Amino acid sequence: QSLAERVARLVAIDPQAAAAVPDKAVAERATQQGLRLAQRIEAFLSGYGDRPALAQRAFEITKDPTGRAVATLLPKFETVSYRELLERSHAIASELANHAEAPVKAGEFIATIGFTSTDYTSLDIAGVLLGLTSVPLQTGATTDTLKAIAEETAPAVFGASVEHLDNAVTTALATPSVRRLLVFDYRQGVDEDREAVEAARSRLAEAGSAVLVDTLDEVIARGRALPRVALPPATDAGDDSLSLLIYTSTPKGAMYPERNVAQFWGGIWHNAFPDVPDIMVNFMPLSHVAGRIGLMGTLSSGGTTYFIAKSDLSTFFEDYSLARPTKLFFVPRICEMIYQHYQSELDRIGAADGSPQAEAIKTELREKLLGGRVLTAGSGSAPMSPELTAFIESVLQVHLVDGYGSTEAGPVWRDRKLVKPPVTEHKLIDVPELGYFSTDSPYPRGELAIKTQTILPGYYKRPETTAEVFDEDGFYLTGDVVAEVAPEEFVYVDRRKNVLKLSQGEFVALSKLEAAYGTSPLVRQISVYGSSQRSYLLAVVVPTPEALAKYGDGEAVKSALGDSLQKIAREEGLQSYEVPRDFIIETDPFTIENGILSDAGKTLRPKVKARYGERLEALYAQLAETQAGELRSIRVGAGERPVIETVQRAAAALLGASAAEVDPEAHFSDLGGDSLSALTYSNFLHEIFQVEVPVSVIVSAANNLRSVAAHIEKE
Ligand SMILES: Nc1ncnc2c1ncn2[C@@H]1O[C@H](COP(=O)(O)O)[C@@H](O)[C@H]1O
Repeated sequence: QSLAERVARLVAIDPQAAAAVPDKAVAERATQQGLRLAQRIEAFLSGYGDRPALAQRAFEITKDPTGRAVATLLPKFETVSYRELLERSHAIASELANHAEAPVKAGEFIATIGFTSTDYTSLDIAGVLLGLTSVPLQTGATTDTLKAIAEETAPAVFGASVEHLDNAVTTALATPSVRRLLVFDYRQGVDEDREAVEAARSRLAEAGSAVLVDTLDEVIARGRALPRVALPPATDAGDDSLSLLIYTSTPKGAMYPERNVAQFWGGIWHNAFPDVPDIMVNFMPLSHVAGRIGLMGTLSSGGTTYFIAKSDLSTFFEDYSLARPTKLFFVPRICEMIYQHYQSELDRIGAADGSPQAEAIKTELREKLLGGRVLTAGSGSAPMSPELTAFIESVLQVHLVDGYGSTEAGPVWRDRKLVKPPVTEHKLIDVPELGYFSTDSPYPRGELAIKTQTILPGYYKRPETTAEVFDEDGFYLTGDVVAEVAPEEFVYVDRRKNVLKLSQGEFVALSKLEAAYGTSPLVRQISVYGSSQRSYLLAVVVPTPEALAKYGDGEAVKSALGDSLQKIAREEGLQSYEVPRDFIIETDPFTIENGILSDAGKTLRPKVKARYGERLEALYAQLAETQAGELRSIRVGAGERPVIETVQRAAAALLGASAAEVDPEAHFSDLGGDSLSALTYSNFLHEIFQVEVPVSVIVSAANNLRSVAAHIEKE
């Protein structure tokens, strides 16, 4: 049933939903021609002033009976109003501009490590009100890459949530431009939080740093009693002032000028995925554009965002079931987690996939776990297997809009269809080297190139890298191979990076195989791997906890996995060479913490390579190396052993048989051996015994391994 209808029905029943319906008078004021970014924000936030804007889990400070005070979360959320959000943002800008010994002025850089929360959001806004350039850093970046980014940007202020404070300190000690360290998501009364700050200031004192440390609490309490800074900020370049850098990947900073940041705030990104009330959960760091799109789309539509309680997603279902969102934004790995929930719940009940009992599990997901108020849903940032899409769609009972886009280009398509605006022109470029051409069947393929109104001005302090991503006609080269399936309708194949050429000249799209194989019930996470010297694929598989218990982590989980991936291969119409033949089994999941997952939740190929690459190569190497060691052992001992043993071992080794299935009565034909492999075998035998053995003596169904051993001995 239609969206207008489902909304109308919700807003009759649900006063919370009714109060969150967008107000057009506010949107017209905030979006009018000429208004600078900071003024656009001020208009949304004052215009919706009384409404609930943001929500965090309520808590109480408990004592252990250790004695220590700690924050104990409650099954309840608490809201900060749009007006309260605006005040505290202004209190931050005011205190930062007016500081007595280390003030900050428009144009200066601020860097931040944090998750996503009320404080982080209010610091983002403070930055725009001050005209700062903000550089939000990846929560799982190593300290080395944090220092490298702090080097390029030279920030004057460094902000960090309590839990990243230690890595912030390390980075600030290596970064002479940093004058202040601000500490946020800080809770007065919590002993962990107080001792983190005291450790930060001892560490800085001990190294003799003059870097000042303050919590955001205190910054705001000071700012509150100060006059507001004047809008818009006195930057150098109006709408082209550099407002944000988003780091992408080696890390490059994509420049977001004020006019492109403004698109998050009620501009072109609301097309990315009637007057719908926006109530959303946010699980995505502000380090990544997906965090922003939800967060600012909802701020700018007068809705409410509910922040997930813990960085590590361990409170996911509880928060969704309390917050009961109207809009869902997913990424594949989140849909996979949902699918993994359904599937382990399916084992535990002992029900099959098509059944009423399984449909109740879905119903539970839809009504309880996800809150039962879902009106729309979208996904993006990585490719979704069609099976998973249909699963999510059946659970939610809405269409899952697919949005393709990038940090660089902004939103590019929505359910295959170019989003115009901002896209003005496009084309496909052939990629001969990866075997992709506009003449291909059944569809034209190649690299998508675009001209778009939201294209980045460039990468920060990287003019050469900036020139690499445009072709001679000024089209942006997405790096992404696509398939045109109808006029101006595209489907994603893969990044150019992710396409591998196997040694027999077949081309694989690696990220597409991971999406496909991620709906194996045995698979928790998968990374597929290739080498151009090899004719088959490997994979790094984290099996599910259930698979581990049932099969272990040795040959039996590999063999089970194999069957499972074969079955997807056949069902999806993939080739035999697209199925991995062996595995590295990992019992410890890829995480953001580990460096294997990005802040968006994507599996990072080069981080898999750096960790597992050696073990994977050694696994490619060992197959032929064992066989070669055996052939050499047999060559070396043959002038002193029963000719029949030689014949058997040679046959076993060459074809891939266990000694068990090599009987002296077996036919070379039985053990997998065509007449091409019989010539290799004849040559081997000729080399060690000095006697001629025709390929007739091996392939003839008259003969068997005694027959062969017989022939040789008669000479
Ligand atoms: N909806 C989507 N489907 C498939 N791949 C996607 C989608 N959105 C983004 N991507 C991939 O993610 C990249 C964006 O990377 P980033 O710059 O980190 O956001 C794109 O260039 C694609 O390779």
